[PDB]
Amino acid sequence: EELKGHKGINLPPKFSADYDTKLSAEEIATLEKTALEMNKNFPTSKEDEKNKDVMWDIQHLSADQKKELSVYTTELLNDVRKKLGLSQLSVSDQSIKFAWDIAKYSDTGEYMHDVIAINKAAKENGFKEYPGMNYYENLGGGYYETENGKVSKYTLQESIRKMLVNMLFDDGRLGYSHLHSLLQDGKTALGVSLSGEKNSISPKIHIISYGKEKLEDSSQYQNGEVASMKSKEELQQEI
Ligand SMILES: [Mg+2]
Repeated sequence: EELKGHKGINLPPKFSADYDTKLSAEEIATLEKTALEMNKNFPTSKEDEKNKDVMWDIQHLSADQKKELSVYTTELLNDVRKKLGLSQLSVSDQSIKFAWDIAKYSDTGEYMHDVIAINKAAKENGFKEYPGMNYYENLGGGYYETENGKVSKYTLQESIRKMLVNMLFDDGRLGYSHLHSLLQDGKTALGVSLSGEKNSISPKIHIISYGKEKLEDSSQYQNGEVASMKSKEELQQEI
């Protein structure tokens, strides 16, 4: 059924884009423990069991598979952003191409942001550069493995949701940079890409997001489509 398989992130009480400064130490601990518990199980439908035998080549994805990956991720994040009254994100050919350029240029041997790769991709896609800095990428490393460069669609969707849960509710050892970035107001676009050597215990998920103020003045912006799934609360309130 639709509800048992619904992959929406369950928000804890007192959640906000800046809970790390709004809440006390004791309330932060309680929020994070609650939220990680309430999101530990990847919600699975019979469609998801079949996705376990859909194998994706992370360095060979089709245009449709790239768009699916970005839409899946943007739906989950937009569900949280809409609850917090933040701007909703689009997926476009522009956001996908930018993300996959970052992935292609990123050093597969490197665990941290590849700022040279991000700025090179930015310049070629008409975005502003920030030499030595990264204001485009949230990176998840070590959430999955590539066998001959391949990984199931199920595994990628499972890893992406776990990555978002960890960035929204367990980001304190990284100073909440990912919490703040994923929930930054005024963002309008997201793309998701993947990188890694064929046989890697360290392939990556690149979440690329921005607003139109990151484009150079002359650069063409693509509105694309706002990714929106029905919320669990909307679905429950229908019944
Ligand atoms: Mg990161």
